[PDB]
Amino acid sequence: TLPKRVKIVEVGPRDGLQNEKNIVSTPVKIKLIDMLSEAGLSVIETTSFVSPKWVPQMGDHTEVLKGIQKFPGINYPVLTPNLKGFEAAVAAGAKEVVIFGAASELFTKKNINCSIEESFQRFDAILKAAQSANISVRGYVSCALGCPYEGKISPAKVAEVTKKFYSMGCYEISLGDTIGVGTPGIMKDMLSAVMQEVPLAALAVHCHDTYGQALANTLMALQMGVSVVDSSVAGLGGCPYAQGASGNLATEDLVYMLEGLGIHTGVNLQKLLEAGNFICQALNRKTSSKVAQATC
Amino acid sequence: TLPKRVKIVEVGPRDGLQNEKNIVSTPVKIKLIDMLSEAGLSVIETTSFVSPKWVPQMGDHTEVLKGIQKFPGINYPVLTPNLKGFEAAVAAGAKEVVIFGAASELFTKKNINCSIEESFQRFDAILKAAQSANISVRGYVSCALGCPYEGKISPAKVAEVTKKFYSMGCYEISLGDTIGVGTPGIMKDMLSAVMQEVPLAALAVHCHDTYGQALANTLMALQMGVSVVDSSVAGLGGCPYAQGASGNLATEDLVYMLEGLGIHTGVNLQKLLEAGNFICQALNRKTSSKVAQATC
Ligand SMILES: CC(C)(COP(=O)(O)OP(=O)(O)OC[C@H]1O[C@@H](n2cnc3c(N)ncnc32)[C@H](O)[C@@H]1OP(=O)(O)O)[C@@H](O)C(=O)NCCC(=O)NCCSC(=O)C[C@@H](O)CC(=O)O
Ligand SMILES: O=C(O)CC(O)CC(=O)O
Ligand SMILES: [Mg+2]
Ligand SMILES: [Mg+2]
Repeated sequence: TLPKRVKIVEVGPRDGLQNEKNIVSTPVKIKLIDMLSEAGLSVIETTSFVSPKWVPQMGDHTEVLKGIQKFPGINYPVLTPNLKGFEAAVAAGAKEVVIFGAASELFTKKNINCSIEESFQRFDAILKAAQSANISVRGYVSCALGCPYEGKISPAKVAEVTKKFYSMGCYEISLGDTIGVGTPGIMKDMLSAVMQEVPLAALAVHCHDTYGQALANTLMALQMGVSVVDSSVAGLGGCPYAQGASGNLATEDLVYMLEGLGIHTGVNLQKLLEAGNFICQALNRKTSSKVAQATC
Repeated sequence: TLPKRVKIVEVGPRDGLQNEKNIVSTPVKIKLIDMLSEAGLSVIETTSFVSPKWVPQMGDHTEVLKGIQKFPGINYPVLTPNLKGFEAAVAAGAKEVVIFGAASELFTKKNINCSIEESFQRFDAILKAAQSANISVRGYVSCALGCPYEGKISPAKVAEVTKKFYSMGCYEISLGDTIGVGTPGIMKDMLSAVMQEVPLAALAVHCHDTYGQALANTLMALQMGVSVVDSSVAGLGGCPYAQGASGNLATEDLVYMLEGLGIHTGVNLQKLLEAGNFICQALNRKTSSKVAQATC
């Protein structure tokens, strides 16, 4: 049955902003993160130390990590694609880093020319450098509920790659529905396989609402026992491998369900909707949070 | 657990259209229903024989029911408040009628003008005449998961009114979250008290997505046993009592879940999307269906 409390992992400033059409100034990014920190979130994905040549929406990763207020207890994990970035994150003050993989071969090759195993070496380097450095590492396993190339993905595979992630060092893995094509049935089947090899407390869910399935899939996870789920503020985000629809689950909409369920989150909805409205104006877009819409 | 098959009640032409700003021509409605019929739905709430005063978007109710094609095996229920409306439906050919109440006292006042027991008089009349004629009768219990005027609504109070409707002659009753403020836990409590008084086959759910909870509340109903749910085409409709936000559960996003769940619905999603695109343009709006947005 449902957990007494859930740790929400806010990805609005990295997963969300990275996949947004308009860009925002550094001071806006910092303001947004500061609002999210004050909103109550205990973990906020701050940026990604990635080569500006590739993803330029994150080019201010250095100045954004040193400019935000480090609230007591809150975590500000950053993405580090490679040793070089992980090196930049460290020297910039990061105390937890995130790495991303996939339970799909075609997806990995079309995004890094390396088979699913070839990708572990690279991560291995970071996980070795992070341990001696005493820095935590979170993992991402996309295509958990399906792939835009291979299509259906065997639960078995998702589990294999997650186990490899957990045993390799990651204290937590985010099983993500990158293209948002999963339905409660798949979430269940996928999670069942994973729980056999990886201890529940280390599991997280990252569902995109590309087809209106994010919340329902998330609920199924909670029923399975997962206690941590990712979400973007105003539903910011989006997937490059999915048409014009939406991206990440709307945090304001998740905490709403969680509160009706009497599940502790420690988040202040009102202060959160405020952060959502803020970033949305600075981005000249309309929120994708239904809760936010029913309040305006 | 989940049912093998689910009867989707399409309320786009009625619930969805009645709660929309821009009104439509009689021939558009007729084409929307005809298109829905082709999409595969087995029941399409056609219209409402109600005063053109209270709701004029439903004024063309007689000619509408008369002009729509009557696809074989597909039901076309119509709303009937007083006996005046019902005795006007049988004339127009109606084979099934929909009486509509609410567990909320304060709400009943504003919708059908009278109180709860004063609505049991009116309905008893309708259910009497309909039985000795073979005219099925469905009922709506608004505020099933709360009221916009009374706030919290008791699960037993909703079990009371549902029992009554079922004890008079309603072959089926639709419990609705008129303002979409429900969360899985509340749906589960409500459905529970109700299943004590009324059998499961006569139960249905009508969730609004104002707060983005509709599909999740629905899934709780499915896990609870219910096998017939209400939804509206392009997510047509709205919360007239709440801010200008989402209305009904998008029929397309619902069949997307059910199909991924391997549940039989009998609907051809491609044609459903077409009907959705048709009325959305007639209404000049954008679809609220996430699946439609992801489809192109
Ligand atoms: C007549 C009532 C008793 C009111 O009483 P009142 O108006 O005070 O006087 P009356 O003597 O009863 O007569 C009323 C006036 O109406 C005329 N009249 C009576 N019956 C009819 C009829 N069938 N068709 C046309 N006119 C009629 C009559 O000739 C007279 O008119 P004139 O020719 O002007 O002299 C009432 O039935 C009504 O008008 N109701 C309006 C309907 C409404 O608001 N429906 C919403 C859909 S439900 C939802 O969205 C939730 C669902 O989705 C679930 C979920 O998700 O939550
Ligand atoms: O969408 C995600 O969650 C992962 C990102 O696209 C990975 C990246 O660009 O580094
Ligand atoms: Mg993502
Ligand atoms: Mg309704």
